[PDB]
Amino acid sequence: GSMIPYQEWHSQLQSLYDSQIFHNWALCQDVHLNDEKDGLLLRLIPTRQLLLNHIELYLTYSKVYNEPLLLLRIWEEKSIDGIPMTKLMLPTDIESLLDVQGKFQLGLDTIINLEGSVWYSFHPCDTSCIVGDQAEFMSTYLRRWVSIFIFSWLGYE
Amino acid sequence: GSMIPYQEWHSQLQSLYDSQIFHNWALCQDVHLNDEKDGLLLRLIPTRQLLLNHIELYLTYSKVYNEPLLLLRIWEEKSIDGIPMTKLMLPTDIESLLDVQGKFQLGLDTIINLEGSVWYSFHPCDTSCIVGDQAEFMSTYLRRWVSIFIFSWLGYE
Ligand SMILES: [Hg+2]
Ligand SMILES: [Hg+2]
Repeated sequence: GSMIPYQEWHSQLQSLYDSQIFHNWALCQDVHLNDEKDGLLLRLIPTRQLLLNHIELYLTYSKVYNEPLLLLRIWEEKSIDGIPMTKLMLPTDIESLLDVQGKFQLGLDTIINLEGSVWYSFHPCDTSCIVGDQAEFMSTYLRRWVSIFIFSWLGYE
Repeated sequence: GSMIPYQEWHSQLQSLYDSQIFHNWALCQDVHLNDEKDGLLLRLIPTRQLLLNHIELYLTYSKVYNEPLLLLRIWEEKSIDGIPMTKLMLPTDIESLLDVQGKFQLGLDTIINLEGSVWYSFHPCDTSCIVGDQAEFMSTYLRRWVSIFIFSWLGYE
């Protein structure tokens, strides 16, 4: 693990949102900042290999672990009896959709339930990669975290 | 959170098991150390508020967060059409059982899937109360954690 304090997360999250980085990301359909500005929902544009899908990322702060928490869910279209239908993708399939690159998902399967909605805790790696010995680089934590936890499996380009 | 490295967790867990603190605990039906001595299963004696329940606690280590995880599930006997039957308890009720006495859970509702079994990750609070400050008390740390995460809502006896 790592630690970034909440005040630092809050600030960097607003700064990131303001930067327009997600707004000008061509992948990204729309961006939303929660009321507390604690959290950010990204909706990716329709993707087939990355029968179309729609990917949702909820960027949040875990107050228990003091680290960002990336919540994942995916809408899949599926032909049922010849009829196109939409369902929420099941985790084991999310595990296939992805590893095809980044074959490793860390730790234990973890479903986060948000007011009735089911999300996947996304953990390709240990967030401790992001910090150095002395925490010198704290100011860019979130930005670099984005590169590792998001851009790495969904290319900016 | 307050991180503890796997080496120290592993030692203290095996050490905790040795003290027989769980074996002589009145509430405890049985204690099992997983094959790797990584994790510890506690089955508790039949209770209702402390047709009866059966509570299971799995003490494990998160490599993602470098913190212990208390995994929790509960067998409740319900009377269905007049016939006693058992079921795994729903999280809302696990809350309304624990949450009433009392009284808290931090963060989002987290479900953990172990080889198909469903566990509710139990966080009465952040672990940042357990250590810090050059950590002269690190060695205890699992013992403090047990006091805060387990004995607080169960009661040592
Ligand atoms: Hg990493
Ligand atoms: Hg605490």
